Amino acid sequence: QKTLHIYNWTDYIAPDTVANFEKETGIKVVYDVFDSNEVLEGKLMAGSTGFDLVVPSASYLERQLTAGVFQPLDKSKLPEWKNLDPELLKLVAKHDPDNKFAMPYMWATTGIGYNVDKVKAVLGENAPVDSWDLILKPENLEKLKSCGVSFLDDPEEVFATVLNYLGKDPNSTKADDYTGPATDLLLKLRPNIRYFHSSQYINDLANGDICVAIGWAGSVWQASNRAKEAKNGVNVSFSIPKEGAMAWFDVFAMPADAKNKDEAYQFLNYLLRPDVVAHISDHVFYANANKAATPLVSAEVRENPGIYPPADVRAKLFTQKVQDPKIDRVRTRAWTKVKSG
Repeated sequence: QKTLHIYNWTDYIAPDTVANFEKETGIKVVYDVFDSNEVLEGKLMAGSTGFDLVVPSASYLERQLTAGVFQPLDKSKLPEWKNLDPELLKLVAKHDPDNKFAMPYMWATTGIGYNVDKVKAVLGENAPVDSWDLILKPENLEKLKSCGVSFLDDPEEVFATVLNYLGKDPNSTKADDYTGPATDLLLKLRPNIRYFHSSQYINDLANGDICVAIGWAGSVWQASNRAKEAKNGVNVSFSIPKEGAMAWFDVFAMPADAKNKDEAYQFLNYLLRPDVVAHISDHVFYANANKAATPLVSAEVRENPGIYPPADVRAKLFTQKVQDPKIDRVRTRAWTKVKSG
């Protein structure tokens, strides 16, 4: 008997991906889900997780690669590795030099999800839905306050987003940038933010309970699709703003103590087949990292510039740099101060 234990994000695979794989290979898949980088990272650090494959964000690889939790990927066992987009491989390679440990899986940005109808009512037909001004100017948040404003509970992405908006380095290594100008703007915005949460905005957007959110691209598009399936007339859309946004990448990695390496490699190469990962993108509304798969993705998804951004939008994206622990601790304390007062 052959078995394979996978640990992936919630809502990050198609409903029949595992079943198709099991039909094709005869391998028993045990599939478990998390919904936070810290829950996965806290299992990885305790060791002996029992997982053969896990899906961390690329920025979390650097911290974990120095701890020696993953083992290098045998490229010869992945003949379809050549299907991966080389540009995405280079961006992930900033956290994983020579792409030794991680296979790019899906990627997206952190932008603005919003209720199209609610925003136009409150802010007029010319609401700045293409700008962070929509959610980072107090004058606007005061108007959108009553219809619901939410921010991610993510100090790394929110501070980077605020810094970029103010004209600073999105990955500034200067402590005063976080406690000074970034905290000032966040404190001005705070009284108009209903909550800081990294998943409640999804269903809230879909149901009409909040009208604007800082959120992950594919999760906002899932909320938009949920409202469409529910036939509730709620029109959710998503915006990568003109000032740029953070792009991030989730990757498959193999723990060093994985018991089913052969089966793990079979599943990776399975994912590299163009139709397998195109099918996932169709259902989760995230762009996969496979360049051969792109034309196979449904037109509604691949021609959506908020999922597959064109070259001009990609040029405005920035990525997460791993900060020195000194700056991590400054970020956490300031975030706590922002969320309270």
